[PDB]
Amino acid sequence: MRKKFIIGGNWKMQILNVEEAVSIATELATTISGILTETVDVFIAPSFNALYSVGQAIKGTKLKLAGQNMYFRDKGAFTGEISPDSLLDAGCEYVILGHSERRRIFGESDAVINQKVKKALEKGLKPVLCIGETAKEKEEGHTETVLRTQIDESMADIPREQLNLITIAYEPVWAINNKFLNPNSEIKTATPEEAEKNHIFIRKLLINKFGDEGKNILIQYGGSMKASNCEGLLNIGEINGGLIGGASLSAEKLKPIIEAAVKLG
Amino acid sequence: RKKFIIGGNWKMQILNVEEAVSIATELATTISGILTETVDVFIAPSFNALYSVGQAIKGTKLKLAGQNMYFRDKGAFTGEISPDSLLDAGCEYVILGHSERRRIFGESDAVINQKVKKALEKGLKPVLCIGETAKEKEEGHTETVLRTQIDESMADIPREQLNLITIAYEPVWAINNKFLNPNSEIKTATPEEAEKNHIFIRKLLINKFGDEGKNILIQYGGSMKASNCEGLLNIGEINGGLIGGASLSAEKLKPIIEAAVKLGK
Repeated sequence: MRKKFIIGGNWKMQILNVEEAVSIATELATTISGILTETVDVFIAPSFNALYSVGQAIKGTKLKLAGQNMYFRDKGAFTGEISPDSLLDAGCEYVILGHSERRRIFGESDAVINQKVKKALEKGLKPVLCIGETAKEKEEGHTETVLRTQIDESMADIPREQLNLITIAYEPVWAINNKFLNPNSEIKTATPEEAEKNHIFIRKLLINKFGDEGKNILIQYGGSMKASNCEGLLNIGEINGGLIGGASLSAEKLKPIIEAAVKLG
Repeated sequence: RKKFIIGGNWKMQILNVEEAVSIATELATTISGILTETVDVFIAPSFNALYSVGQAIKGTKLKLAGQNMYFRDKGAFTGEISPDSLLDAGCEYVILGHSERRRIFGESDAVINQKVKKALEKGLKPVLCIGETAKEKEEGHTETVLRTQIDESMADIPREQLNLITIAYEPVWAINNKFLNPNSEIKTATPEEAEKNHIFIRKLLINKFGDEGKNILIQYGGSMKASNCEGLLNIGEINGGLIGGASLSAEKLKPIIEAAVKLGK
């Protein structure tokens, strides 16, 4: 009956050397060992170059490993792409898919992301499927249309018996202070009130499409989450974790977030 | 003595780190006994294996390459790999603008241009790939496509960094793939076509860069295997090969390396 949380750390392209990634990952695994995390899963997503060495270093700990992306085929002539099998080889248990940077900077479509989600489930990877609308989309009244389109098309044709492996992360891309992502629009403050609104909307969509299996899909908040605001956000009913950016780059920054999730479970 | 660079692009064909290390170790041993004074050999494993392969082949004659990278050192780029991560793994080369990146994953010349300049700033040797599709070739746009790729991918490169660049010409038009070449007859590539394109590329490089442009080696990036490598390497303006399937084993790659050595005496 206790609230479950997944705290995911997306290291993006911030940790460059394998030695540093392993050092941070080991320090985080050491820190969370003592925290009573029966109701809270914690993963980090290092860059591809460090996955294998990090997985070696944190094997047997409570810290889980994720890829930041993957291709939707197992092997072939895809220069620069990473196979789901390579994630598994490194010990990954999760994979982030459809992150707003993949969608909006690198042009990954819902159809491409849908293929990757289905592949991850086939491979036994737990996909963290990210969705979210830009400032122009929100200001022009398309928040609901965009999020529905992304759910419908990124999760097209998923076997219902595989749905329990899926986590959704909502990204309020409209709130990112980046004129590339949000060229011609005001950049508004991501409030907890907005976050609750969006998470309730996503829950209703998941219920409508999938019924009971849909109630069970955890929705991480993917806006900015740090020590100073994590308790307010994680206490919102339909927020069941966080996909964390800068605050996941050290155990010192991430520990208060994990502590808040544990307190609330 | 004619110089050659023989580059193995493993694409997404080798999934596990252990297999990547075993093949790389076998290849480093294979070439240790071959007199390769005028022939540089590199392999480009996938990102997950770079660090381990770099460890296994440190101090051998086998050089290491990345298949791609981003054009910033660090930042919020989920799924991207920094040039610093390539350097951390021991990479000396990086493949940039490979046809799969351009044509499947939509990398523009402006993006590839930033990657090339970044690679040079970092001291990496870029292998800049160019090439036209079957539609472009059939419409008579081969020269316009290659010139556009050369002008825009190489824009603003400092003349004194230019000796680090290798060009690889890809006859994408010959690739038996309807996604790349949807509405055109797919023709098999010939050495005579290869020579024509390589000579044209040489002319453009001398027109742009004078004597520095004569020195830029041009790899052939079409299908090169034991059975046809000697004929191709034998062509004046072909100074190596960017090798796909035949670089996945020492047995398949050694006769290409041996042909280049024979032609480099």
